[PDB]
Amino acid sequence: MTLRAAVFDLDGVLALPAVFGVLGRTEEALALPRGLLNDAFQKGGPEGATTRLMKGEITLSQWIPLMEENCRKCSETAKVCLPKNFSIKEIFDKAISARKINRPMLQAALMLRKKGFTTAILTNTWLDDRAERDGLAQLMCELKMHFDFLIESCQVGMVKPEPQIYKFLLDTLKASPSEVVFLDDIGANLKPARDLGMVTILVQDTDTALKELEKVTGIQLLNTPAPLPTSCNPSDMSHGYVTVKPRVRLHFVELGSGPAVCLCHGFPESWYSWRYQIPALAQAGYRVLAMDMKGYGESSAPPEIEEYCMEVLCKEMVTFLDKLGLSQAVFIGHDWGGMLVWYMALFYPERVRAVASLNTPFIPANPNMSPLESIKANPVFDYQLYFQEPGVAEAELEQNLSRTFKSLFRASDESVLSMHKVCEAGGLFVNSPEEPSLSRMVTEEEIQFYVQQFKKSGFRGPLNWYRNMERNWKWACKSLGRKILIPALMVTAEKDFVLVPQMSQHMEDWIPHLKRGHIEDCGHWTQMDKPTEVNQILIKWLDSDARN
Amino acid sequence: MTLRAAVFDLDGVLALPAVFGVLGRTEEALALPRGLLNDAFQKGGPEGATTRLMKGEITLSQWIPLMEENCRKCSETAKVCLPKNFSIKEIFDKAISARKINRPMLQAALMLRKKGFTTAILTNTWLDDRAERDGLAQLMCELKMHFDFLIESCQVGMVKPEPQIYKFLLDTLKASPSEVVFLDDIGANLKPARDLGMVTILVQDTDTALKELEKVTGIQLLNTPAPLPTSCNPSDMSHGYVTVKPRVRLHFVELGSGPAVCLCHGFPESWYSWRYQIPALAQAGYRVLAMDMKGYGESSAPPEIEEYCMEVLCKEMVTFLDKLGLSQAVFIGHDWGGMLVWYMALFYPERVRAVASLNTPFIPANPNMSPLESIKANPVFDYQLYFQEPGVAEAELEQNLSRTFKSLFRASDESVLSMHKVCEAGGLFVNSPEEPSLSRMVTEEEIQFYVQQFKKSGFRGPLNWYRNMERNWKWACKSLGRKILIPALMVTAEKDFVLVPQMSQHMEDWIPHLKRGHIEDCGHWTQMDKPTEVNQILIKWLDSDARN
Ligand SMILES: COc1cc(CC(=O)N2CCC(NC(=O)NCc3ccc(OC(F)(F)F)cc3)CC2)cc(OC)c1
Ligand SMILES: COc1cc(CC(=O)N2CCC(NC(=O)NCc3ccc(OC(F)(F)F)cc3)CC2)cc(OC)c1
Ligand SMILES: [Mg+2]
Ligand SMILES: [Mg+2]
Repeated sequence: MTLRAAVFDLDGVLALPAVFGVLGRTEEALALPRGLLNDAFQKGGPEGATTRLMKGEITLSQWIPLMEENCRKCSETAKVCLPKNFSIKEIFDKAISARKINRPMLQAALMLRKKGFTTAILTNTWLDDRAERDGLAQLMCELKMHFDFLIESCQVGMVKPEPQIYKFLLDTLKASPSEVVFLDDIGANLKPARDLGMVTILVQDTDTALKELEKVTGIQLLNTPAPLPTSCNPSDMSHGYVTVKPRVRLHFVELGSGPAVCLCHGFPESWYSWRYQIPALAQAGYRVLAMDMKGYGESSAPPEIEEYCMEVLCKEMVTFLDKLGLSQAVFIGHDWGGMLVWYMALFYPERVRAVASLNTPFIPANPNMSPLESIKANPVFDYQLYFQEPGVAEAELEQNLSRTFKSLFRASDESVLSMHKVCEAGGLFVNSPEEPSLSRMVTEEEIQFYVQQFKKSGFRGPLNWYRNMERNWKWACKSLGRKILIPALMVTAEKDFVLVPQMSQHMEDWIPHLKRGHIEDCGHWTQMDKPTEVNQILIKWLDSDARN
Repeated sequence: MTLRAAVFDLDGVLALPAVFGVLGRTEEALALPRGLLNDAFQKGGPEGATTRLMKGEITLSQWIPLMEENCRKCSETAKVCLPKNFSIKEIFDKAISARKINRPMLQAALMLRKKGFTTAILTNTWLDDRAERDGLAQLMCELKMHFDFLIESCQVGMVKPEPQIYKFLLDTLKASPSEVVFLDDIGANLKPARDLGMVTILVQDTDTALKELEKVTGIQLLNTPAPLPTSCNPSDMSHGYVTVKPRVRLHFVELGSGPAVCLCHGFPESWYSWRYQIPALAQAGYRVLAMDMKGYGESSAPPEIEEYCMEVLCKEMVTFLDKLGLSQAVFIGHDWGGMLVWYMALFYPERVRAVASLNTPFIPANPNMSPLESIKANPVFDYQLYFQEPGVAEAELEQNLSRTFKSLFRASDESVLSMHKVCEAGGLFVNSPEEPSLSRMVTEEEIQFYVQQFKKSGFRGPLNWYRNMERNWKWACKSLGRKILIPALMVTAEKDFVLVPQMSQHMEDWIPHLKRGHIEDCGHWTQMDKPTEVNQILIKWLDSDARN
């Protein structure tokens, strides 16, 4: 009785404008009799060319000549002449290409699945072997990924509105008719579903159909708050492993095609910290490589400290590119990752297409001051001195992993940590709760992912990033005569109280053509705090500075 | 005393023409005093702009203005006027871009390393932050991969001919001066090496220098037979894992950037069977995904037979693309892989940029004949009936893995197997040696790689590809009304006595625009038999039919 599944037509529902709507305009534009194109499209009914195409018996390219002959046949009976320019191939290329995802509809399908619905796309479609077929493929992938099932007439050999396909749908959904709502823009397609007893919504305009669907499901789908960007399910990702030297292999996650964009997380994070950027960046036309940095996750975590100086970390990233066969990548870092990407740009500009850092400014080494002196001359960096002694901070951070990340991963108005009193107090969590509340930015499940990751190797490796102050300083001094002249983006976050925006104020002295982004009401954990804003800044910058 | 290391200069030795040679012509072309450009380039000596650039103190972009001022200063002392068009940036862009690998030199370095030499590149070079820097990066990667060490003045802060860099070289090589031969096109660079006592060759013309190097090493480097293409070292590859459904994950190897090219091996092979194509295809501008097919290697090998029908195999390849975020890939198959790629093109043309098969023709299902009847009506396919009974062929093939692959992987003039008497004789190796000789196509090490791979899961999974004759037939019949109209390449091999070229003779009936390649004196194992010819055919076809 209570709905438990939602089925969406594609053309005219999830994807607008519908092909019929474009063809309708094509008829007018070309001064053809009203409906002639639709007549030709449907000639023969169940036994005609278009039903054979929709059942997969023939390909779209095979079907164009038949469509052409139907159009001639139709114009002849109508005592009209088709234009000299008449091309079914061009007409459908246009129509197919004009079709965009109906975002309010997709987001309602997503909301329904979030609340426990099985969702499916049921569409009459064709095997597309046009030279331009990649466009449609990209559209289906982007929709496909958000649904439990994609049922295509041409893969199952059945078409709407044949009753057999709705029985196939119901068996695929493992649900009974009255448990399913089906949305289609063609009433003929609803009749058989209605017969079986499933709820049907005839989609004329999206918002009316969404109101009907809100009513029958009891879920608010119209006027919902803005949803977060698509996240990553770890077990659905492609996982990559590259041995950069004996005993040291880098793990990374890969999604998308196009120019390589390597994401480098900070302390104490993971490739998963980019989970909101990976699908967006892949969707925007990039090949994203989200890495578990050295010391983290499934990446090797040797115990020696000097394995984590910036010079060794940067050479390994370079080896990573070599072994993957990438002459270049865009490097996008956050926190310690942002520091690493700056030095990638300073020491290996030929391998860096463009560099972006979130939060972490480029601070040139001061040759007249030991890095220890400078750290001591900033109370907010006091916690770093606490990280110096091997084993001390490891023991506090490894004691209760859930508490560690629940205490760390918090929005600016939820913090339970005072980074400036750490040494004095003898610890990072000294005056922090034993069972902190779950921040709004994270779910218990996301927390548990990080917990599982850091069970592999703990915090030794990740803390070792802090234990090469002098080594990094000596190496960084070698670059004091350089400038960064490749495309470069600095993104500041208003409420990062450690890496404050002001820290970046002098960066243009070393990066003259630096581009900037700013995110308001954003704490240190920028990617999960303001994912939608990050993705907009990053994607805009990529398209203007990293793509050709 | 006996040489054990070889050191190669880059500019003028491994890479031609040298930059000085282009600049020399630029001087003439622009009617400048002879040597003025070289004067400006060198002004200041150890303390001038170019030495700072070569030591990494500044970047190339920072160095252009200084070079410009040196050129003005030089033309002024020479009482000449630089042209109105004068641009150091353009002059060096041209020179850098004109530089190609000196293939006879690289191949001698490769031959030397094959015979046990430690090889290194020692070059004065710069940090390249030009907009065009990707060109140089690609050049270094392609050379880099063939050498034990790349020593760049700008990464080590030392330049030829300073004696310190040759002591750094010697320590990097772990060798003593008289054990090393050093080749450079600038005599000033040889003097310090000679001082230490290492053999030096002044490279004026490549062949003279190669004769000198043949003499001192005792190895023939000039007029050597054609070398095989670059192969793959498994532990140097990026390894990818994609879960396509519960219990089933696909393993693949990834190299290169550009359009995705998925390689699908046959029975009983491995991603490694493409080892000669992967680097070539990556080098040609493609992102290669060499897969361990379902049942093989590090890919899952469920025991049930129907997990290996073509329909399930093809859907999983599609899921593989979805989870990697590729709307399309080029599919290049061999043997059973070639059959799979044809059906990828028949059932998922929108996901297939282009399809190529080696050896395996597209044979449309005969709806009036059970596949068993047709197999029985060809003596050469008799071995397939032997593969039908679960466990029988597994036991013979798994008994001695070394013998299995030494018996299988053989050139046409080395065969020890009679595929037409298999059932009668009761086995594939019945009348074959217990310790077969090593074919010329493979090394003992390559054999052992396959041995290790098939220890993971044995032959059940791979043999199950043969055990869905009826299932595959019923599914293939659904496509009998289709044509393959995407870009398509059929490559035949003259001496494949199972998959004979004649088998493909009718393919144009179903693939009208089919392109063809033919390889003479080539047996069934086409990729390792004629790797150089495969790579030429494939790469030519890719550039004309899969790239935009
Ligand atoms: C290394 O020495 C320096 C570093 C800099 C700047 C710089 O590159 N950094 C990046 C790498 C480090 N980041 C880090 O420790 N982040 C971890 C973290 C942040 C906030 C947290 O708090 C909360 F959870 F969010 F609430 C909790 C944990 C230091 C900053 C400048 C300089 O001199 C001017 C010296
Ligand atoms: C499936 O039924 C069929 C298949 C076809 C053609 C086709 O697609 N094939 C590809 C898949 C199979 N390849 C295979 O078994 N290769 C293994 C192998 C080859 C040579 C060997 O010998 C030596 F080692 F090289 F010496 C040893 C092992 C059968 C051929 C046509 C058809 O009907 C017309 C029916
Ligand atoms: Mg529709
Ligand atoms: Mg030189």
